[PDB]
Amino acid sequence: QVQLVESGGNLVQPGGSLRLSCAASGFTFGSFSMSWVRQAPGGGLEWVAGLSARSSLTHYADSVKGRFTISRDNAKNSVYLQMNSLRVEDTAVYYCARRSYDSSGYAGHFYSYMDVWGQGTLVTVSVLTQPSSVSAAPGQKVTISCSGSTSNIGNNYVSWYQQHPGKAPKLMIYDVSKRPSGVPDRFSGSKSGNSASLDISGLQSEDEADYYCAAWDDSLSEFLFGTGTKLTVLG
Ligand SMILES: O=C(O)c1ccc(-c2c3cc(F)c(=O)cc-3oc3cc(O)c(F)cc23)c(C(=O)O)c1
Repeated sequence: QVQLVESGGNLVQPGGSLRLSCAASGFTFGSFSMSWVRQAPGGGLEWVAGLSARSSLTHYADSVKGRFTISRDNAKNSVYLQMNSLRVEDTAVYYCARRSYDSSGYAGHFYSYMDVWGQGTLVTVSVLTQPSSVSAAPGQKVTISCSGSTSNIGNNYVSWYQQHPGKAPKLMIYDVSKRPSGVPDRFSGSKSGNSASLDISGLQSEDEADYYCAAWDDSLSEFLFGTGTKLTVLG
């Protein structure tokens, strides 16, 4: 199997620089797209920066634009994130993910979902709406609703992630309604206008987690995550 190993995380002063790293093993990183998503302590997911597969086109998030840089190193089978002029809000665990080539899908929409995440690395410095929380009992049925706008969800492929406290996020649904190998079919995704929906029939005790949705936003030119839903199963 494949994995991303991250290192570089450290306690630093404000204004300091710091270089994070996301190394690939089991596969060759140069032939693949990737992203950097961070998660402040007690916050939700937030896109930061990314790399296009066949070229080397970077895109950055408005917050960290001009401070952060993202190069690759085909020789060390990895990709670095150069963070400069750090600020206290940058405080968070930074994840890195590969976006595989989507067999389905189409021109300009071939790298939509993040299917292999890293384990994360802490950097300490001295939008789409979902409900805050839903609840149910085992055997029942929840529906997590993700609503946005034309710019993003109406036009673009949407994807859902799952996340137990402390662990890295996991890909549940991509391209609106598909699911990767080894995901129970009791997970179902759909879309209707400018809002998508995650569906869990036959709820179980392990399903208890945080659920995010995500989609590219054409007008902002960023990748967007939802605020997140805390699913609670009555246990
Ligand atoms: O301007 C471009 O060529 C471009 C623009 C945006 C993306 C991009 C997309 C595009 C989509 F259509 C999606 O459904 C999802 C995305 O997700 C992305 C995530 C990354 O952060 C990144 F740097 C770029 C993209 C992208 C890519 O590498 O796939 C390339």
